[PDB]
Amino acid sequence: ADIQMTQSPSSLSASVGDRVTITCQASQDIIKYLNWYQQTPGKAPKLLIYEASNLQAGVPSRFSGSGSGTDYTFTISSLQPEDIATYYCQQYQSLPKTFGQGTKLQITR
Repeated sequence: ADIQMTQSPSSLSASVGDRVTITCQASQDIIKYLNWYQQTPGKAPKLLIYEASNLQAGVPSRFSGSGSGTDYTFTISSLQPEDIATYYCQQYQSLPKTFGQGTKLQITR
């Protein structure tokens, strides 16, 4: 009965400065209630985007988010060496809060 979040891609390899696009689709309409997290291994998850498209204090302006209803997109406009992590989307329209399989973001070669 839970909502399921299919996140794409699972892994990607890009170079510094590139555009990187991550999508999350919800199993049902979740309106605007989606969050985007990053996770450097060993540390705490940092919340970058709240309500699909709203940016948070302390995160670079190169992070952005868009989407509505059941399809949403996370975008890093110009990737930086510190952007290397794994990214998750979180639905919170209906409890329990469910999340996407995640995307492991990797440098080329």
